[PDB]
Amino acid sequence: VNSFSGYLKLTDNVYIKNADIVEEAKKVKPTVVVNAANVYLKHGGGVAGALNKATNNAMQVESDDYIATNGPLKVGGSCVLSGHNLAKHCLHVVGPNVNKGEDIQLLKSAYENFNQHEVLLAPLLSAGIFGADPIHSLRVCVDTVRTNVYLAVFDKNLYDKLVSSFL
Ligand SMILES: CC(C)n1nnnc1SCc1c(C(=O)O)sc2cccc(F)c12
Repeated sequence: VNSFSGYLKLTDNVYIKNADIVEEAKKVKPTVVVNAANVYLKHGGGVAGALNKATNNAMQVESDDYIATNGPLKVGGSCVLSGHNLAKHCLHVVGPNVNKGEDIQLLKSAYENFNQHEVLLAPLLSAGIFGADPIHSLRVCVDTVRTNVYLAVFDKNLYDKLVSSFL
């Protein structure tokens, strides 16, 4: 039993809710919140901008030190950093950005990072301003992630579309 409330069950291990991931994280304080990051950990917009704003820019400060030490992530890769006021940890995961011309085939590799954590609160990778087909991303999620994932979908019309089209 965990404290995630109001989620629709898609599969044995994947759940979904129309919710602001910042507000869900503040309420639940999950062990892991997933950020939809880029390789430079520049948290400008979308999920990343929203999470970073909620941390008062502390996520960005920490991220800049990470990059200065380690260099950029790979598309499809991840790193674990602090969750600040939102979660114990933030798993920064880089899905492909179609609006940068990046290979959507890397989406499965991106979701594989979730399997290193027993329970996660996450957005749909590569959706929104990353430009991928969200129905496809949800399919890749359910077919790749084996650990317990709680998906928070910000856009109400998107949530409705995803539920109504899910196989
Ligand atoms: C958190 C919330 C307040 N917020 N604010 N600004 N953007 C958002 S989330 C829009 C969105 C998704 C969704 O609608 O769930 S998944 C997804 C994946 C990558 C980038 C995204 F932008 C995005």
